[PDB]
Amino acid sequence: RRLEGKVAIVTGGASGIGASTVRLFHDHGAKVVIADIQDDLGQTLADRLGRNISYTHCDVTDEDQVRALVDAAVAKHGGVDIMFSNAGIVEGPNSIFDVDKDELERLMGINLVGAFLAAKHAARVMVPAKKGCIIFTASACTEIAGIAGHSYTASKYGIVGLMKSLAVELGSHGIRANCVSPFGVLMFEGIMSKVGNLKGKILTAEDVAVTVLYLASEEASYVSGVNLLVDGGYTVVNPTFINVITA
Amino acid sequence: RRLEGKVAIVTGGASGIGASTVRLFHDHGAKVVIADIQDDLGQTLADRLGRNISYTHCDVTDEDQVRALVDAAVAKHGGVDIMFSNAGIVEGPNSIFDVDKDELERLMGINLVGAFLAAKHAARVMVPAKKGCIIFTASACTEIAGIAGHSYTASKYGIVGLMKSLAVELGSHGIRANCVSPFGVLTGIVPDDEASKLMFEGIMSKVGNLKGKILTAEDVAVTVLYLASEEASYVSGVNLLVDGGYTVVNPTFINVITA
Amino acid sequence: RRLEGKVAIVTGGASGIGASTVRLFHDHGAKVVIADIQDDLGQTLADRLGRNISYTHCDVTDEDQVRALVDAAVAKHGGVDIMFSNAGIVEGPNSIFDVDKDELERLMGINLVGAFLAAKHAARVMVPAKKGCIIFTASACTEIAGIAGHSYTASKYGIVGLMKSLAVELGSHGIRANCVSPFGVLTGIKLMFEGIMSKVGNLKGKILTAEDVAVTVLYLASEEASYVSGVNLLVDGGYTVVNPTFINVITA
Amino acid sequence: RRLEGKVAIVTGGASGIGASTVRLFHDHGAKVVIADIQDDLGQTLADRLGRNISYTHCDVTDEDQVRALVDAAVAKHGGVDIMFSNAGIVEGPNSIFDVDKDELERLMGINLVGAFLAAKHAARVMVPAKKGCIIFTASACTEIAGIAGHSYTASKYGIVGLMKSLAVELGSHGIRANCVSPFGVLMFEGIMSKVGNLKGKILTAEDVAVTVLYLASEEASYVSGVNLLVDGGYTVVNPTFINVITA
Ligand SMILES: NC(=O)c1ccc[n+]([C@@H]2O[C@H](COP(=O)([O-])OP(=O)(O)OC[C@H]3O[C@@H](n4cnc5c(N)ncnc54)[C@H](O)[C@@H]3O)[C@@H](O)[C@H]2O)c1
Ligand SMILES: [Cl-]
Ligand SMILES: [Cl-]
Repeated sequence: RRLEGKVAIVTGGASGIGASTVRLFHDHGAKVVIADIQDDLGQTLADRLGRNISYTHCDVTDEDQVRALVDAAVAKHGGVDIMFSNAGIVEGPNSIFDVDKDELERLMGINLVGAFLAAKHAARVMVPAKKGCIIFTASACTEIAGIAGHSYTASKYGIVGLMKSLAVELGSHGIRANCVSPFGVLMFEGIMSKVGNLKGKILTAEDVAVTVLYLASEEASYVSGVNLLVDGGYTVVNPTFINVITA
Repeated sequence: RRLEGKVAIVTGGASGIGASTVRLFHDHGAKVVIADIQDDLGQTLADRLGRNISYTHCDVTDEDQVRALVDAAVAKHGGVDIMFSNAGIVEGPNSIFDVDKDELERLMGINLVGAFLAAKHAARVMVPAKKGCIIFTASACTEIAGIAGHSYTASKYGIVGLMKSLAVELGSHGIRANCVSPFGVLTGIVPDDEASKLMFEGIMSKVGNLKGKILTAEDVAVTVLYLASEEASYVSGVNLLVDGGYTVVNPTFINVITA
Repeated sequence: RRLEGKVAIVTGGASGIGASTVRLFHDHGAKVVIADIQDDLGQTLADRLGRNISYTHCDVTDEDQVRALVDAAVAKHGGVDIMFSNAGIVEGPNSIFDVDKDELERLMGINLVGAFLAAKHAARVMVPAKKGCIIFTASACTEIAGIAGHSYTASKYGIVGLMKSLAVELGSHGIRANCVSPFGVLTGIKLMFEGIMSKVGNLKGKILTAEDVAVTVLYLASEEASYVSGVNLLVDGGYTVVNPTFINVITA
Repeated sequence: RRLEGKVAIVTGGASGIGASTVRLFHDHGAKVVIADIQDDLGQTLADRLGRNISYTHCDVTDEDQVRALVDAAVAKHGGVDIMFSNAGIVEGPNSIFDVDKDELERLMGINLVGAFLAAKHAARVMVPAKKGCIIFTASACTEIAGIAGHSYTASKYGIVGLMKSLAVELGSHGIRANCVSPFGVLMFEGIMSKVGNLKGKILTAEDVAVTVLYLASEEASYVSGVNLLVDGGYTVVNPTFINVITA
């Protein structure tokens, strides 16, 4: 009901948060182009959900695959309303001595260059429509340390800067750019229930997906430039002091 | 719908943003008690809105009125799910030479002390329930200067500090706390002249970064609905700006070089 | 001697951070008016330091006392170059059920209302001179929760907002306004406290004292920061940038 | 003389802000290794200044040169106290349609990958010394839009993220990590005087160097994790609104 008639591309959408966002976008009447490099998962999901969900293989590090992905969406569906640049790779907390220059440049290619390209070509076709919404997947590590590795946090910080620069530029054309910075997805929930600030609730892929839905829906028509954290308050506190003197 | 069976108290709900949230919360099936000091506006709206909408006069600077507001709401409905601490007064851009120690202490009492009290007694009844959501109305001036007066911006900065410390404290009980920072909504700030309205909105469209839509009270209401909905079940500690990116840009540099 | 010929007023300057900044400003050649309400401590410091240090009793809650403080500094010294609004009262981490409306309004008067007044009358004499620097004492609690109480946290946040609008307004007259946000709970803290320092401080091997915070104010007030305005400069050893819970549960 | 006996490496130190910091570091009694790829400027500068200023050519995108830059510096002077990771390239305000994947990757290598490497090998040799300070040159564009290009802005956000996670990790070894984010230093002064928020004063390289001196001095012994802006308040205001309502 909320996304009726809208066309959304979700890179990295064959699995996890992107797949949860694809299904929820499908439930709200959006035509969704699943983009990923896991072709069996992507094709299986796009067929199971039905006629308005297609799949397109797209390694986001190849600008030509990306340009073609958006161009196939405009030809097939008339245009692109939503670009959910979610394709990335994740590393947990590490040390600066664990950073390998080739691993670093690879992560930067998927995480930062991939977001750059997915934005450029979403912007390429959105600008003439004088409509459009771009949502990147950052990470809660954009507002606190100790929950991701050095290469990962820096790539996600760069997405936030890209998101704000796109919000100002594409704002003149009625186009919004936003981030969602989730906290903990990929025994594991027991560890999450111990570290979360907001106790009781566990963070799931749909939880992040319904937040992307908000940012992409007309309900957030005036939300732009925003890196919306979904962390249950994890990033606003350093409990070390309180633990040493109250526990 | 999204708020069905939930009980929300909305301070400042007799006009503007608070009233738009009352109507929207009402449309989504919540029991809503309008809390305000404009008694004609507040009472008439709650009666016209219907059965699930009550009114309670409450000057938020008076802790006894605030304690009573929540206590009678708990008696009427069993508990409080949502507290939208929205009551406030606004100052436009001014000079530090215009601040009068009384006008400042008055501004602080309504905006910041009211925010503390509305949260204190909302937590009083929410903590035992192990459930609840508290939402404060801050201001876009909490992330940029040049769009509000000194006392007003300082009160809203203090609301943000309060929101984040409540997010940590009440988080142990499954209770969420968040802010909304709107950017110039046509409201009880602006008088009722259609002229005074079209001019406020027209300049807001000029100064706005995101062109092609105007920001209204209902737009802010739908974000409060999001923040209070279970759809934001893991969103806490956040000051969500609704400004179309106004606070992320200083266009002076680019303007000077397009000569 | 970085403050040669400069005249600085330091509210709350009879003790702690304010006293360390008065001494350091004195060492750098500034004429300093100590402003406080601890008259025993306040007068003793201004006399012991020497000829360029006077004292002026001033409750920052009283606009007439503060208006006199600035007017006396102008009378004795020609003008005001630096206003260090340091006067405040402190709360550690607490619960919102511990907040008393009268105690809240008292803290707000000293911490926030006082900062406004010291700025209004510092601006009063700085603007016609088309120069001046106003520095507030905020707190590291302005960037993280859990290291100050609700009332204290909100008052220092309000100082940060006040500082930024003054930075915009007073910038047009060549006047800079900045905050310093120390890690107050850890400043100048026995083997109990030494154990707590190692556990809670992020930058290990070092300790924060009042003298350390004074030199950051010296930096912020000197000409070394001629283009530094609008800044909330933390002196916290990086405490506010990390939530170590996650790695802690998974390293055990 | 605040830096007596301290050893500083300054990448990008043959010109601009890096050269200004080299001279000031020289005046405060530091041994400085000028690191740059402008060999004529860099070698001439290191010779003019004297005994305590040497030169080392170093492309920061080449980890082997960077690993060598630190190792030759430790060999010559005993250790590295200050690492001023200043080497970078600049992009002005532009459009997302102007970003070319190869220019994007080139800028990213110099600005961000250089920052990772320069910190990694400074961290390599600082950690055993249980002392040390790393200072990155970020940018005012990390706190406001409209004053730099998309690729540059994202690279500088990434430096800030790197700095924050390094501040947490290397803090355990008594090592500090901070940024400096200057505004307009790289006809011209009239534009700066009318775009600046703090009127009456103009920002120069000498100004940024003394802020770097502060951050590198022991006067800042408990400052870590900070991105210190030197912008005269430019990033804290959007004056568009007040302009329209004043005349
Ligand atoms: N309208 C804008 O442009 C804008 C922009 C940013 C932030 N805000 C914030 O939105 C908040 C809500 O105000 P609004 O914009 O909806 O205008 P409004 O005047 O229409 O509504 C504010 C309500 O608070 C009530 N109020 C004043 N003092 C009170 C007290 N002691 N106790 C209880 N209620 C009291 C008023 O009666 C009013 O019904 C304000 O706190 C304001 O700071 C507004
Ligand atoms: Cl009324
Ligand atoms: Cl900002």
